[PDB]
Amino acid sequence: SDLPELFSKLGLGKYTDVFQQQEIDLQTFLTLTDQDLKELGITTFGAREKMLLAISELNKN
Ligand SMILES: [Zn+2]
Repeated sequence: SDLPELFSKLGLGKYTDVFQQQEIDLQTFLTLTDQDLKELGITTFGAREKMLLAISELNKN
């Protein structure tokens, strides 16, 4: 029930190792913004859009 599972649901599975290698845990991921994601190196626009949408959803009750 963690970041690897989430990414698999979003079709972002190939990015799981990027975040793991950068020591990004689920809690930290859920605090990220678009600027942070670009700074993190997620250049692929679509991957970034899906991540932000997931972040958005998990911050809503
Ligand atoms: Zn947009």
